[PDB]
Amino acid sequence: AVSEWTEYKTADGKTYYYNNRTLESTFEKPQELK
Repeated sequence: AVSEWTEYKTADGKTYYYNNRTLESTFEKPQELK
């Protein structure tokens, strides 16, 4: 499927998903991402 949620993981131990829906990197794992 098309991943509109991009996986960015910083060594700090934070996975921030960058999406063009809010133009925002969210630290909440997308509930639709499966």
